[PDB]
Amino acid sequence: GEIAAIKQEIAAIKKEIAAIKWEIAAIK
Amino acid sequence: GEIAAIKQEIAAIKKEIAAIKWEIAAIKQG
Amino acid sequence: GEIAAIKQEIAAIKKEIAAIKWEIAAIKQG
Amino acid sequence: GEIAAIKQEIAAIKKEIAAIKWEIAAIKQG
Ligand code: NA
Ligand code: NA
Ligand code: NA
Ligand code: NA
Ligand code: NA
Ligand code: NA
Ligand code: NA
Ligand code: NA
Ligand code: NA
Ligand code: NA
Ligand code: NA
Ligand code: NA
Repeated sequence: GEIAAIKQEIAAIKKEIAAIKWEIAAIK
Repeated sequence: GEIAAIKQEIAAIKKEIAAIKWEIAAIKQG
Repeated sequence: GEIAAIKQEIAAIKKEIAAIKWEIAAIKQG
Repeated sequence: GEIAAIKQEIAAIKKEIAAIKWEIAAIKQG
């Protein structure tokens, strides 16, 4: 359960990073 | 613990992401 | 100005959450 | 196994985050 939780939290971060890259593209 | 260490590393990363999103918001307002 | 404001509100909130997660992680090492 | 994989996934993320700060720096001078 502890590892499962961590892998889901890491997965979430990748989506936040992806979004930021698109938002920078918009604003460059 | 290896797990304790990891939770602190995740926390740190989220702080760095938060900071970037502030900088972007600021830039968009001009 | 509208989305600009709301994106700043969101950014501020994520900074607060990051800070809290760090303190929870640390509290566990205590 | 599990931990090795997580630590490498975390390391990778910090690399992507670092790269983004290089772009922000550029934009805040432009
Ligand atoms: Na966990
Ligand atoms: Na967890
Ligand atoms: Na994001
Ligand atoms: Na630019
Ligand atoms: Na986050
Ligand atoms: Na940062
Ligand atoms: Na933002
Ligand atoms: Na969010
Ligand atoms: Na806080
Ligand atoms: Na804190
Ligand atoms: Na990764
Ligand atoms: Na990147």
